[PDB]
Amino acid sequence: KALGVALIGTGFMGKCHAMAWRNVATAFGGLPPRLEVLADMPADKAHSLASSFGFARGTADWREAVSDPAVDVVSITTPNGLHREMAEAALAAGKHVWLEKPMALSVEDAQAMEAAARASDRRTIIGYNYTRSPAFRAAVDLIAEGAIGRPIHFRGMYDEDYMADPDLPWSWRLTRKDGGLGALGDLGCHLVSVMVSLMGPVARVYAQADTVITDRPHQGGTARVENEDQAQALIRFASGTSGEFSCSRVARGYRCRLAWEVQGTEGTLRFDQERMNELWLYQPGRPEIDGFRRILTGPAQPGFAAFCPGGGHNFGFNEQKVVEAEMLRQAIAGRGKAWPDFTDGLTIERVIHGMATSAQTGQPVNFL
Amino acid sequence: KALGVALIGTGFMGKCHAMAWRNVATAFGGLPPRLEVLADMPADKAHSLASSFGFARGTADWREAVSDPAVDVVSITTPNGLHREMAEAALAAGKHVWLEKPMALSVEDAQAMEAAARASDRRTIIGYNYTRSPAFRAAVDLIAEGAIGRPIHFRGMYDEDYMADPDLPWSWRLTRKDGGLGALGDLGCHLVSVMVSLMGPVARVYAQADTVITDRPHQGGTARVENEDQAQALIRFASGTSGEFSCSRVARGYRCRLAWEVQGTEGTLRFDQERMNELWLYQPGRPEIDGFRRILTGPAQPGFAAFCPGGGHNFGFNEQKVVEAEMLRQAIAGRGKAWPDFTDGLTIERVIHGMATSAQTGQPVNFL
Amino acid sequence: KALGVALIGTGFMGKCHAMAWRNVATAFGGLPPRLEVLADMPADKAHSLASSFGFARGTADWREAVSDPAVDVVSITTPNGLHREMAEAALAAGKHVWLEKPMALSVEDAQAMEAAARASDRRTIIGYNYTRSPAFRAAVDLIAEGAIGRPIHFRGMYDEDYMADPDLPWSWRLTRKDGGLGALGDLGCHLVSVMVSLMGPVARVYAQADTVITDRPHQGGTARVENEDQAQALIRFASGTSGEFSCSRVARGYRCRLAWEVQGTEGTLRFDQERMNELWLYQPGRPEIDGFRRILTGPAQPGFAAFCPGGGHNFGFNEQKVVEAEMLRQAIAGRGKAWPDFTDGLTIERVIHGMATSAQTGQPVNF
Amino acid sequence: ALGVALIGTGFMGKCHAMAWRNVATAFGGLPPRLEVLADMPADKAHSLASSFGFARGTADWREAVSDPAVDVVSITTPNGLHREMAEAALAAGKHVWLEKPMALSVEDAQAMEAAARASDRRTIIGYNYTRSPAFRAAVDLIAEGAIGRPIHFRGMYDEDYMADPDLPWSWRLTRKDGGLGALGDLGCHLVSVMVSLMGPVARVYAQADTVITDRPHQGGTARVENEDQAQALIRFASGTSGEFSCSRVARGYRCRLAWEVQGTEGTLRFDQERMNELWLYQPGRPEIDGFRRILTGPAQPGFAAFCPGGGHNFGFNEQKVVEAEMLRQAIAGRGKAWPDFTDGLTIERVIHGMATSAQTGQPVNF
Repeated sequence: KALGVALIGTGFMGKCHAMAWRNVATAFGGLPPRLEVLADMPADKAHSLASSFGFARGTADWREAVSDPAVDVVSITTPNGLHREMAEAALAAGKHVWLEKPMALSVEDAQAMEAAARASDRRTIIGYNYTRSPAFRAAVDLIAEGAIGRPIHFRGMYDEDYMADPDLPWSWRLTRKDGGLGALGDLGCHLVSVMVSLMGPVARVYAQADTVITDRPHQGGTARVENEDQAQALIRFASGTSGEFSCSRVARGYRCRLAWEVQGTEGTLRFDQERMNELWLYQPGRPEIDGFRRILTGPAQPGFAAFCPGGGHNFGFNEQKVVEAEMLRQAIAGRGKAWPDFTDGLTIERVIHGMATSAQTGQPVNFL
Repeated sequence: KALGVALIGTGFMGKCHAMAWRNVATAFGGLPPRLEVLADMPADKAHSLASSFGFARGTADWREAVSDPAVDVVSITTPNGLHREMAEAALAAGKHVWLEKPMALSVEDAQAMEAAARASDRRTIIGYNYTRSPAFRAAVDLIAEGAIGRPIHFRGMYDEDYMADPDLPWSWRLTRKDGGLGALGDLGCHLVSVMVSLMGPVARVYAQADTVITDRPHQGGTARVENEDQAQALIRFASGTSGEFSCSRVARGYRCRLAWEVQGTEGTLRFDQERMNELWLYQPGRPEIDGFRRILTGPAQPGFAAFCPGGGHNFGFNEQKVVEAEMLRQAIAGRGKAWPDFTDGLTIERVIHGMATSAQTGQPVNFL
Repeated sequence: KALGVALIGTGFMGKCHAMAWRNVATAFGGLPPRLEVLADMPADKAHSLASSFGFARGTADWREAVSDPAVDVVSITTPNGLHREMAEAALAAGKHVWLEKPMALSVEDAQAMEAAARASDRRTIIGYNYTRSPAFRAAVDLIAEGAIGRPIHFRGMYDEDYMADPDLPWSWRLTRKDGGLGALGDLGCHLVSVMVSLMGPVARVYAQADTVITDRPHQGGTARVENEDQAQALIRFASGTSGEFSCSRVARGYRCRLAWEVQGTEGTLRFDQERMNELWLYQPGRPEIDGFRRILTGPAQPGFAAFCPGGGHNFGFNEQKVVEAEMLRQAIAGRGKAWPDFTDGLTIERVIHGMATSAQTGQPVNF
Repeated sequence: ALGVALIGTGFMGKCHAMAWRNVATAFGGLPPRLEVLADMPADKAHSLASSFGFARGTADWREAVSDPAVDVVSITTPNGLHREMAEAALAAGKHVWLEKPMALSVEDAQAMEAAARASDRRTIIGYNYTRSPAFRAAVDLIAEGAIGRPIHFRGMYDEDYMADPDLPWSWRLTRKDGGLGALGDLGCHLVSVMVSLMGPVARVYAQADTVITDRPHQGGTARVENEDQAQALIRFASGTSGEFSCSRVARGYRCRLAWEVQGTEGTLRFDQERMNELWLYQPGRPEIDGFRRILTGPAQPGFAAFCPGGGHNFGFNEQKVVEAEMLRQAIAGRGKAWPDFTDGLTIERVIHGMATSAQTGQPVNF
C-alpha cells in the first residue's frame, strides 16, 4: 500500500522534502506516497502550502502530523531546537522518521534519540543531501572496487558565505543553547557524512576554530556571536589514514562548496558540489595520455537512470532528496538498509562535537 | 479550478513532463494540476505508469485522452515526428498543447499545425527546454539591459555522441522518411531555439553537413544511414550580425554540450549546458582585476528561487521542464505569453530545414 | 662554427626572437649562436637594446644587419609591408631567414619570395610559434598514432580583444595598401598554420567578415578602418573533412584564445592556448570511468624535456620560440627539415587571402 | 657587468643558466658575464660550459668560487653540500644565489645565517614560486585591501614523483643524508608562499605519513625513513588560521602548489599547474556576482619584461629570470631581495617544526 506521509516545516529543507515525496514514485516506480499532513506555523501558511504542495491538509499542530493514523512516516525539518521532542514523539506514535540534520543540538539529546529509535522498531534516516548524488555514490563504489587502491589521504572543505556580511543581524542560532554549533553544525556535519562514507570511521581529531564576526546588530544594540564562523581539523581514521577537514560560513564567493578528494595508492578522486555532475578520477596511465578524467554524471552512476536516460543532462540538488526518499521508502519495505539511521547519525554528532571540544581545549579528541 | 492534464508518451520526455506537472505548484504555488489521463502502448504499460506517475487512469487510445472533458491541457511527448495528428486533434478538442519537438517532419505539416493553432484560440508551447535554465534566462536579461553592448557575434554548438560508435545499429531514425533530419533535427532545433532567443531572427544560412558513418549493422547485414551525423553553418541574423552554428550526434566525449557565446561591443557571455549552473560574463574592468566572472546560478536568476533559496545548489535538467510547465500554466491563465508557440516554433522548423537544404544544394538559403 | 645571428626589430616578436636565440643552445646543446647585429629605429634604441640583448652592436639600418659578414641567419620581425624586401635581400646576400608571419601583404609578393627562396639554397622558416608547444606537437603525434581514430571535424578559433576599444587610435595597419588583412592577417594566419598541421591542406572555404569599428581617432579627427575585425569560415579539407574557422581582434575578454578541437571516430582532442599546458583527450572507456582526460604538459611531450625534467612546470609562450629556433638551427645543419618554409608558407597565404576574397564576394573559394 | 659562477648543471643548474642569460634581455642593463661553470666529471663541466655559454668549465668548485672575475655564485648542487659551498662563497666575498634548502639541519642553516650577515654580501634562496606575476599581483592586491583582512589560509603542494612503489630506494629517503621528505622537497616552497601572503607562523600542529615504507634496493628492499606526506594546522603571528599540506605521492598531481586566502571582503585562489590564472572574488551586484579569472598579463609584476600582450603564458623558467633580476637589483642597492639567509632560516625552522610536531604529536610554537 502507499506510504502515508507527514511533513513538519516548509523552509529550505521542508520544501525540498515536499518535492521529493511528490516525485519519488514517478522516478523509482511503485506506489506514490500519500501526502497526508503538512505541519507549519502560522496556520494560514500551513494551509496555503499544503494546497500548493498537494498535502491533503495543513495544520499548525505538529503533534497532529506525527499522530495521524493515516501517517506512516514523518519528515521533520523545523528548527533543530525541537528535533528531539518531535523525533521521539513520532517514534513513540509508531512512525518512521526522516530527520533533517542535525539529530539535536547536543550529543546528550542525540544519545537519548538513538536509544528511542532502537526501542521503537521503526526505520530512521538523517537527511544528508550530499551523500545522495550519483557522482558521490559512484565515488564510493569506485573506492570499494579498488579503483584508487588504498586510500592514503582525505582533504575536504565546505565553504559558504551566507554569514560573511557583518551587517546580517544576530539570531538565536548564534547562541550555544538555541543554536548549538556554528559552521560545524550547519556545514561540518555534512562534510563528516561524506568523509566517513569515503574513509570509514574517525578515530581522532585535532581542531581549531574562529569567530570572525564576533558581534552583530540586534535592533538598536548588538549581541555576541557565540558559535564559530569557521573551523579546521586534522583527522586520523580508524584505518590509520590521515585527513584534513574544514568548514566556513564566511568564505566569500562560495555558495555550496562542499569539496573533497581522496588520494590513494593507485589513484585520486576529486569532487566539488558546486559542480555536482563532475567527478575527477586519476589512475596511472601511459605517459603520452596520462591525466585526470572528467567523469560527467550519467546513467552509469547510482540513481541517475531513474531521472534521465542520457548522460550529461545535469542531475540537480533537489533530486538528491528524491534519492534519499527512495532509500527510506525501500528501507521501510524491508528491501534495503538506509544510512545513516539514528545510530550511524549519533557517531557523526560525536565527531562534530569532538571537533568543537578539541578547538576549545586545545587537545586531540579520540573516539572509542 | 486546477488544470486537468493528459499525457501522451512515457519515455525520456514523458517522464520528464510527468515530474514537471507533479511539482509545478510545489515550486511556483497555485493549485496542483490534476493528472487525469496517461496514454501509452501497450495498455498494461499505460496502466503501470499511470499508477507510478499518479495519473487517475491509463489508456491505450490517445484519442480518448485528448477528448476527455476532465482534460484542459495535453502533453505530447512521443520521441517522434508523428505529432501533427495528435497536436491538431487536441486543439480541435479545445485543449491547450505542450508539444515536444519537432512540430512535424516536414515544414508543410508544421505550417498546417501553425494555422490550426491560430484558429483554435488555445495556447501552445514547444518543449525547447534549454531556454528555461536560470543561467540562460539571466543571459537574455543581461543582453536586453545592455550589459554586453550590442551583440557583434554568436558562436554556438550542440555536440553529443549517442551515435558516435560505428557499432551502434541502424534504426528507422536514420531514414529520411521516418526519421527526417539527423543531427539538425535531434540537436540543431535546440541550438536554434537558444540562438534566436539571444540574437533575434535568422535572415540567412550557409551550411555544410556530413554522414560520417555511412552504413550500420542491421539484422546480420548493413543498412544505409540517410541523414546527417553533423552539420555546420554560418549565420546572418536580421540584425545584420554574424553567427557560427553546429550540431553533431557523433562528437566523441560530449553528452549534452549545447554551448554558446555572445560577443558584444561591451562584453561577452558564454555558456555550456554540461555545466548549466555557470554563466561566464566579461565586461571591461580596471587592469589589475580584469577578467571573466563565473556567475554561479542562484536566486538572482529567473526561476531559481522557486526551487531553492540559497545559491549554488545546482539547478537540474528536469527542473527546466518545471519552469516550462509554469510558463504554459501562466499563459493559459492569461498572465504571460509562453514561448515558443506554434507560430514561433514554425520559424525554428524553417531554419533547421533551410540549413539542411543549404548543405544539400551548396547554396545559401534566405529566410526574409 | 656557431651561427651568426642578425635580428631586425625589437618589438613583441623581435624581443621574443632575441630571447630564443640567447638560450637555444642552453636548452638544446651544441654551440650558442652568436648575436652579431641588431637593427632597429631610432639608432639610440638599437644601441641600447643591442647592449641589453647581448648583440655585439646595434644599427638603425636593417641592410647593415643583413649584409654583415659575421651573419649567417636573419630574424625578420618588422612591419608586414617590408617583409618581402627584407627577406629577398637576406636571401640574395646568402643568409638563411627566420621570417615572422606573414610572408608579405599579397599572395603575389609571397609567390616572388617563394621563388627567391628556392633560387637561393638557404633555409627559410616562417614564425608560426603556436605550432611549437609541447601540447600541440603531442596532439599531432596522437592523431598520427590513431588516438582519435579518423578525424571527422575541425573547429578552431582565435579570439583576442586588442582592438575592442573604439578609442584606440587609427594606424596605417588598418589600411589595405599598407596594413594588408586585418584579423585574418594578425590571427587567422596563426589558426591556419595550426589547422593545416592538424588536418592537412584546405580545398575550399566559404567565409563571412565584419568590421565592427569602421572609424577610429586620427590626430584629432577620424580615419576609416579598411580591414576586417573578425571573420568566420566553413572549411572543406583535401581529405573531404569539414571544418569551422574564426578569428577576431574585438572579442572582449580574450587575450590569446587560439583554441581548436579535432573530433574523430574514436576520440576528440581539444586545446586552448590561454591554457597552453593542457591538452584534452577523449577516448572510449568503460562506462564507470568514461570521460575526457586532462593531459598536463610534461617530458612525455615533444620539446618539453629540453626545458624541464619534471611535468607540470608550465612551459611558456616564449619557449615556443626557443623550439622554433632549434628547428631552424637543425635545418641549417642538415639534420631536419623546418616547417613551414617559404613554399609551405605560400600555401598558408593563399588560404587566408582566399578567405578574405570569399568574405568580400559572398562566394566560396577553391584551392 | 656581474661576473657569474654556476655550480651544478642538473634541473636547477640549467634553469639558473637560462635565467642569467636572459635577465638583461628581459629587464635591461648589462648582461651578466658567464665566467665559470663547475660540475663533475670534468668532461661534463666543459661540455656544458660550452652549450651554456660560460667562459670555462671546471671540476673544482672551490677555484670557481674564489675566481676574481666572479661576483655572484649560483649554487644548485645536492642539499648536502649547500652549507660548505655557500659559506666558502661568502668568505671569498661573493654574493650567493642558493637553491633550497639552506642545509639539512637547522643548526647548519643558523651558522650560514651568521656568516651571511658578517660577509656583508647579498644572499637569496631559490623560492621561485614567489616570482610569478600572479603571485606577486596577489600580494599587491592584499596590500591594497582587495580582500579586506585575511581570515584564513589554505595551501597544498601535491606531486607524485614518488607515488610508484617500485621506484628504487635512494640516499634521499634517509633521515641522515636526505633529511626531510615531502616537507623538504615541497613543504618549504609552500611555506615561502604562505608567509609571503600571511606573515610569520606562530604555531603549528602536524601529522605525517610514510605511505611506501619499503622500496627496491640492489637485491631488494630498504626502508624509507622520511615522510611521503604531511599536513598541519597553522596559527599565524596575526592570529589568523591556516591549513597546510604537502605530498610526494599524490597521484595525478605534478606541480600542484595551490593556495587560497579568504578575507573579510574577498577571496584569492591560485594553482601553480595553471600559473597564469589568479581567482579573485569581491562582493558584486547580485546579477553579476562571482569570482573573476584574472589571466596573467602586463598589469602584473614582472610580466611586461617578457611580453607586451596579456595571455601569452608566463612559464616556470621565467620565474627564475625574475629571481635573477631581484638578486641583481639587490647587489646594485636598488631593492632588497627576499628571502635572504635570515628570512630563509625562518622557513627552515617552520618546516622542521612541522616535522617535530608530527613526530611528537604535540604542537610546536615559534
